[PDB]
Amino acid sequence: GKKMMTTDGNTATAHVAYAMSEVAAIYPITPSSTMGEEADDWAAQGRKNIFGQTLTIREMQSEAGAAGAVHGALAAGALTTTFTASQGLLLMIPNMYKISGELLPGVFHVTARAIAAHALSIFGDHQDIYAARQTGFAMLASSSVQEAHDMALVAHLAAIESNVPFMHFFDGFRTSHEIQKIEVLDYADMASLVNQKALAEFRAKSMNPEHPHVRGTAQNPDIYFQGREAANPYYLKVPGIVAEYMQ
Amino acid sequence: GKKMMTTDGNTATAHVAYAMSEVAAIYPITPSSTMGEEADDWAAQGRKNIFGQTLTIREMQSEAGAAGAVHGALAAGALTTTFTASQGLLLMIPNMYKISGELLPGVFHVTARAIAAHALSIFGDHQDIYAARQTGFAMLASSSVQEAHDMALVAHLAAIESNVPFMHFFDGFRTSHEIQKIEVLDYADMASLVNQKALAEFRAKSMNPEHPHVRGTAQNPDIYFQGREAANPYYLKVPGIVAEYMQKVASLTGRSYKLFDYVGAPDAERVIVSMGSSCETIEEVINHLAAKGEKIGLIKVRLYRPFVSEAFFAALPASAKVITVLDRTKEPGAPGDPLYLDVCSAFVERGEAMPKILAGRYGLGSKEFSPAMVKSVYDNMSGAKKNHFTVGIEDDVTGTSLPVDNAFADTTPKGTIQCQFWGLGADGTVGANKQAIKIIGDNTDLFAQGYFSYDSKKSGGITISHLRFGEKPIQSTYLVNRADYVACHNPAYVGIYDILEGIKDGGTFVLNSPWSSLEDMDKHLPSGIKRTIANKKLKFYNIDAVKIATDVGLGGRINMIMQTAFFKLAGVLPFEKAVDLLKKSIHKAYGKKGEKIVKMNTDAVDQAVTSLQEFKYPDSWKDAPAETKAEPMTNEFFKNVVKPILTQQGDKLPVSAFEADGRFPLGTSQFEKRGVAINVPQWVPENCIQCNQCAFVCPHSAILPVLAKEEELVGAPANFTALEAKGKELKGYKFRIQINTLDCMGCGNCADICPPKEKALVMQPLDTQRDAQVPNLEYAARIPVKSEVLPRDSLKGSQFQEPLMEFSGACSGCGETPYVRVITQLFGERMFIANATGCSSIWGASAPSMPYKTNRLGQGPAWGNSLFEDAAEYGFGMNMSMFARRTHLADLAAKALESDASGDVKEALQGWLAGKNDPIKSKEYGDKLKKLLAGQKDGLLGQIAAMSDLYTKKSVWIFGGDGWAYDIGYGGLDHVLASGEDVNVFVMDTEVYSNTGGQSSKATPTGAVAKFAAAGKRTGKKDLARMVMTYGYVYVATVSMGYSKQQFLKVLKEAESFPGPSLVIAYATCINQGLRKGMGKSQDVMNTAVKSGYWPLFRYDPRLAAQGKNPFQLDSKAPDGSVEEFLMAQNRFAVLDRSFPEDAKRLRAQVAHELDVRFKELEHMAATNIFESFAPAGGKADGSVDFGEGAEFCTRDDTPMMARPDSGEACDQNRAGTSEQQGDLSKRTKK
Amino acid sequence: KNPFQLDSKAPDGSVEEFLMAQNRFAVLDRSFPEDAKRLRAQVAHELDVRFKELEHMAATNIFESFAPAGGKADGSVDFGEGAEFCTRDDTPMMARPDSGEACDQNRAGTSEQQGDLSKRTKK
Amino acid sequence: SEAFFAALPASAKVITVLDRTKEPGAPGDPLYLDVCSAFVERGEAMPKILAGRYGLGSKEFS
Amino acid sequence: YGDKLKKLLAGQKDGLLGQIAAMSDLYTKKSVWIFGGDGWAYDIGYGGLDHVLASGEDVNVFVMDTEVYSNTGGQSSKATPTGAVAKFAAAGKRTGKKDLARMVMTYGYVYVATVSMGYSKQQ
Ligand SMILES: Cc1ncc(C[n+]2csc(CCOP(=O)(O)OP(=O)(O)O)c2C)c(N)n1
Ligand SMILES: Cc1ncc(C[n+]2csc(CCOP(=O)(O)OP(=O)(O)O)c2C)c(N)n1
Ligand code: SF4
Ligand code: SF4
Ligand code: SF4
Ligand SMILES: [Ca+2]
Ligand SMILES: [Cl-]
Ligand SMILES: [Cl-]
Ligand SMILES: [Mg+2]
Ligand SMILES: [Mg+2]
Repeated sequence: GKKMMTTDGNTATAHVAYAMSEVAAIYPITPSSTMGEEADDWAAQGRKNIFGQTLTIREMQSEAGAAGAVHGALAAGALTTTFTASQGLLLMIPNMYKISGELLPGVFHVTARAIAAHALSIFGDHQDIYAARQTGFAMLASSSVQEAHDMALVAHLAAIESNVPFMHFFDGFRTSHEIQKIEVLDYADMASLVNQKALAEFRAKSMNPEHPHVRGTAQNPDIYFQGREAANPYYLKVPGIVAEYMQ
Repeated sequence: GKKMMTTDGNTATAHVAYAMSEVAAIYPITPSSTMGEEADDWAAQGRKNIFGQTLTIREMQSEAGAAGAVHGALAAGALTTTFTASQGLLLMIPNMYKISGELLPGVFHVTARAIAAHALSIFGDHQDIYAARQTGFAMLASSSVQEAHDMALVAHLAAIESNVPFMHFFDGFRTSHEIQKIEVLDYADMASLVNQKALAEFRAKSMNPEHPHVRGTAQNPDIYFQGREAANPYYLKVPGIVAEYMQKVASLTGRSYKLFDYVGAPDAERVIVSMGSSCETIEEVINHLAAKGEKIGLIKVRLYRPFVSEAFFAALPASAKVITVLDRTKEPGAPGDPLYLDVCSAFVERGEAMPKILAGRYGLGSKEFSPAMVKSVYDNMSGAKKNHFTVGIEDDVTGTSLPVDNAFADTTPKGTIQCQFWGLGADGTVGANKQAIKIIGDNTDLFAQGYFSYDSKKSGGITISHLRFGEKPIQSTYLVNRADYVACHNPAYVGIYDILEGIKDGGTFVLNSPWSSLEDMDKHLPSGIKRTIANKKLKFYNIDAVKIATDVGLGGRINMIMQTAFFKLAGVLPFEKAVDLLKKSIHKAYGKKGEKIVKMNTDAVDQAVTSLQEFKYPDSWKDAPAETKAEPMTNEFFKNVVKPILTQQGDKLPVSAFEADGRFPLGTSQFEKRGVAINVPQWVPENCIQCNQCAFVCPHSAILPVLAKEEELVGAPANFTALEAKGKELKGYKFRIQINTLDCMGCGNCADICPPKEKALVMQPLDTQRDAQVPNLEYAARIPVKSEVLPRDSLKGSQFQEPLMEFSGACSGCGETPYVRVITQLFGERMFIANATGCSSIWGASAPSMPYKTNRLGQGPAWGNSLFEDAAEYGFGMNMSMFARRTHLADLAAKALESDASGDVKEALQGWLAGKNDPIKSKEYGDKLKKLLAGQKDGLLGQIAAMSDLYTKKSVWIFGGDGWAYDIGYGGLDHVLASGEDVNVFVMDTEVYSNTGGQSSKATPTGAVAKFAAAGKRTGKKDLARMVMTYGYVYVATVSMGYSKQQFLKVLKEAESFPGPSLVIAYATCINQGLRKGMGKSQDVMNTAVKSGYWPLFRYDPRLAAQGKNPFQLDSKAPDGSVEEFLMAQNRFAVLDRSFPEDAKRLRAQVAHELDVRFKELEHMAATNIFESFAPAGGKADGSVDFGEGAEFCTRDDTPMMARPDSGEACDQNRAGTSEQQGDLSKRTKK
Repeated sequence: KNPFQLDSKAPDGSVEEFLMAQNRFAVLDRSFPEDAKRLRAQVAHELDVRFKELEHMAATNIFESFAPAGGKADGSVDFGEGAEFCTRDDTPMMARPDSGEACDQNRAGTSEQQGDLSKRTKK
Repeated sequence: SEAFFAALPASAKVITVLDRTKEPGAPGDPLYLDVCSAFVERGEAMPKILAGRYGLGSKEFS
Repeated sequence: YGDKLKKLLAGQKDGLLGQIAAMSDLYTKKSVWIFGGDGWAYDIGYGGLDHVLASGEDVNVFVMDTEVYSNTGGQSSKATPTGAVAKFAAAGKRTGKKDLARMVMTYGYVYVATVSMGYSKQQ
């Protein structure tokens, strides 16, 4: 079903992120802090995600740490998400290359915020998200509180089916803190859109000593290039998948 | 003024960086490490910069720390520089925005290297520098060793005058490690080009309390945008500044450059736009093809940022009809790569002629970019005009690759001599080639080029040297493919590698082998080589280098002999002068000790010159009989992927041969069987006491204990000698220590510690053991491992378990691998491993060799390397997933208990729920559930059935070196241990950054010599163990296999079973430490490490505290006074004694003092009655509360940072005073 | 002399009031009294033990010396200089301008094992 | 690019690409560069393309 | 002496004395301070703080411990004590306060101290 509620971009997004994730490794940074805190509150109130479980949330020592933990959780077969922006997003860049390089369905929700240069600013612009455009993450933008809810859902669904990580972003403050009356979807409806076979395949290919594999090898000039191009088929399908889920 | 010099890109740019800098904040990372190390040597040697000062160099904990320090130094008015690459550069990005944002004249010298995505790569490409293109740094590229020097100078000069920081970059390895004879400027000349007025302004605007200012303010929407645009004028001027300095430097060097430079036909119709080393090869091809009438050209990009379209067009022929932009990177999903997008913008903004523009990708991770490939690119422009293509690979999955015709003719200038050398690691080939380059370059007018390809294998690895000499400049930035001279310094290569590939007709082929007679040669030399030598009329030379070396007294060392062969047969110099020059250098070099050493080498040359006679072969070789295929049985994957790669054919594997996510299967090292040991152990059953200590200690799992029953030895080979198994539980079994001679590395640790005075293990030549032991190992390998007879965690019993990490590429005698192998024998089947980058990730997972394997049930360590800095967090994430998913399983189990599931299922579910986090019980009941629910796909029972790989409690381990644990990953390690979660951290402390070249780490001890501690480290070893013990709830212990294997096993079980965080620090010997008597003494050194008191053993167990007992337990005894001999037995300490006896004495005494005080401290800890013994845990419940709920005063401020959905209620903001003060005021103003 | 000096005194027993006078502790007592009670008692235990440790540190006679700096000496030496066996591997990571010289790579056993084999073979 | 053009009116003669960022020294900001490449690859009509920067640090965009 | 040099070399613009004259803002020994909250010192900047202290150089670190990430909205840090309620510790933090002071004291060559204005301004 649908529900008419008045909230900001942060909460609209957290609403979806909570439902679609099993694990969340986080670190606070304005103006994305609200999402992680809302998530922690809901987990305490016993809110269940689409799997009927409360979200597993842990705070790290920094965003670099949060990104490493997100990478680990995904590698070990858990749907994972995080919330960040600006300086924090920059610290996640190294792991973003790894997350996309290993084709993991992670979803980063980012409140687009300025980068500290001649001065620091907690306000909105796309400096941070553009700084991560080469990481290999799909990037989906929402331009309103209502769109934040909708795109957040598309991002999770598309990440799961495509195996390509997604960065859903909306303007810091201008959208993250703007309050609007919008309609959200019940968690049951979100669950009905999940590609269950893709999800099961994600778990089957994950790290597990019962059926191990090696990831993160070191490669010489003889094969690195071919290995880097092997993921092309997946990126080629991303657009169609996003389009289909929007529908 | 100037001066010639043969060096590599790293050294060429460090030469400039040192002169132009006052401060350098650094961190090591391949392939830029050399720059920092050269700078440190020069500072110590007394080298001064342009200010007459020694460079102030400091090493940080990571590149993030280095960038921060660079920022601070610049802000404080000091000219600063740093050297980095790849992962390192990424960590500097945040500070780069600040450095450029504050208009500071910093200069970063970067060896462009690939970024770790599907896999890690230390090789060259532009993925890293493109990642920082939006930071605001000006970006200047050099395409050759000579250019690296010139551009480095321009960058420094331009940064100072423009106030915009620069990133000078050149290709990792392809330029950074390529050797060339070049010309460098004196420091005085560099100093004369500095803009003194700008420099003075830099000092005056810098941070200083006598004329302070505020920097790094926080700004609101009202002024931020304006502040960001205020630097526009500075960026508009940097291009002109760079152009002016290129001209000023040119007035001194004679080498001119422009922001964009064009080469080729002035009326070119097809043009390539490229950047970096590829430009040299492209220009070489253009000179060759243009001479044949082809209208082709190339635009070389020097200044990438800022990108000046005007300068780009100034270099573009108006006749160009097709242009292809080559990008050495890959940005998935982008409409095009960086350089291509910039060029496209130039044409759209110009709004005039619109040539056809194509985008091409090349050279990722140093992939070859040869003349043939360049030909493909030009041909594409006159043919199919494929866009967004790749070149250098066969993309049979998406078809984006251009076909490459390797029949393309050699394009090197006339007179160029090209040589290839196939050597075995440690045989001196590389060193000799480098000396040859120096000698020839210093005594002739010839340009010289050197490039070396190494092996991922650390010991007994193969090296291939590529050298070129010519009368014309050498622009061949690609491997030699058609050599005039080919030398094979290892006879073993003759049958496994295609050594004569591409050799020119009439070329010279020198071979090092004892096959002098024509019968022996025909016997060992393969038909393929015979035919090639015959058909190409090759001047074939064979020399028994080993025999000559031994005869002259050089103990069989062949380096001097093969050096003579090159100088006499290469054809680069007239024989007479060659031998003369060689001998002169033999006096230059060596000569150190008695004239004897000099004479031996002199005689070696003379004897060599005489023996170097053309081996005459029969014309019958024209068609020698091709042999068959004696290839043993192996995996489909090994024969189709790893073998081809191991035989240096990896480049021929198409994209379809790899997994999209980069994963590799476990156990591929099982079939390598390299056989590179010189000597291996021979078991002597008459003296064996069946203790299994030899198998326990092996760094490569080359010893297989065999416990078999009579019926199992029926078909056993005649020499499969077995003893009556000693022990009461082994009554009836036969025992045998089977040596795996082909996987053995010949270190000698096993034989060194074998208990009996009359050794049961004796080292013997590999050739005297292989014929008998190879079939024996195969037979033994088929005998079921008896893992149930003895306790899995007992010394002897652990070796009756399947080792799940074997035959890795670790050095012979490595001190890290024995520990890991044993850990897998205790928890292997259920462990996750988050491995930090370092030696353990290198011997652990260098493609295509995977040493980790599965047991007989297909279970094995799930291994992964994220980054160097995040190992703990990565592992913490794996633990989080398991917590979440197993909690989900438990939820379903509980639900199933309140359903109509059968009695048997409920019993098992109940049992599993009760033993959920118990390794034994979770498996016991999980296994019952796997049977009971087999085939179930419906409802609740179906979901539970699908989660079978979650039934048994898993063991999450985080493996890492001291560099990771004490330095770069310490912040994350600390947080993860502080979390209280169930993870196990195993630190292999080598007391230095081993894999990168032995740099000092905070784990390095006082007085130890290592890079950046070349006078002996002057700060003590960081006490990681004691710091972590301050938490009280983290299990902490130290181990040393050599001292006590029992204590080690005890620690492993205690640490792993602890229901919280565990940290185990192990003493790992390493070649960098320079063990005087050999790595085969590792166990003995580990033993002394503890006995001397240097490395005390102890355990800190929180569960003892929970039961009123002292958690700290000391496992070793007070120092026995042997520390002095312990230290002097290692070169890392001994070298200091030989070089600086005064300081060495004092430093070794300081060490003796440190361990004395530390042991006493540990003793007090073990006797204290002070420790926490409160509730283990419990609680949590359901619900939470906000910290501000019901507060009497405002709990949040009026800032946008604290604003939340529910904030905004009225509250007392503390502007009216205290509650009492307000009450009193109310009472006083009653009214 | 002992570097550690304690400037305050043993817990005076006012911690309970100290904690309850702050909402960050008091709010938990109102919402989860059971847990709050345990956690406040745990804090008191933690500080009791920590103060005792600090007292020990102040009474100890076990400690190292101290020297700000001094030495360095104009010069340096590579850790591999004069080593009996190779100190660097065959990897491109350890490759340096001056690397490449022959050395014993530990594939023939220890110094004594090698010397013994020579003796046992001679010929 | 195909989806971008599917949303572009054939009648468009002038196009302004607004980027909410600043990459010092770049020939243009990210979105502008992507759009330029789209037109270059199409090889057809080339309307005038303009680049504009706005909204840094929540600057009003009214 | 720096102040004497400022007077004696006033106007000096040429040669060696001119160079020394232009460096007067370097005459007096400066005091380098690093200011940060507990989140910085105990969490995100800890690895850096640890390394800088281990260096043995003359720097001064002053940590204002509010036992929470204050500016961002009161999130828990490793400096947050047992039982304190903060964001991500909404049921009372269940791990004790990290002992940064004792960890740094293990080096032996770093000066470490704790202060509390309300207890003693003199200390
Ligand atoms: C961010 C980053 N900086 C630097 C490096 C280079 N690097 C990789 S491993 C390593 C040293 C590892 O030392 P250690 O942790 O002691 O392990 P060892 O090789 O001694 O076993 C260095 C400097 C990197 N990969 N990533
Ligand atoms: C890389 C990065 N991550 C997160 C932030 C957001 N942030 C800025 S300050 C801060 C907390 C400050 O806490 P503390 O150090 O205790 O100081 P206090 O405000 O309490 O005095 C956080 C989470 C940031 N600016 N940069
Ligand atoms: S010599 Fe070394 S590698 Fe060989 S079996 Fe013995 S311990 Fe293992
Ligand atoms: S170490 Fe020696 S005595 Fe012990 S099992 Fe091995 S060969 Fe036998
Ligand atoms: S730790 Fe040392 S001995 Fe082991 S592989 Fe690394 S460099 Fe070699
Ligand atoms: Ca544990
Ligand atoms: Cl913030
Ligand atoms: Cl490296
Ligand atoms: Mg190490
Ligand atoms: Mg604080």
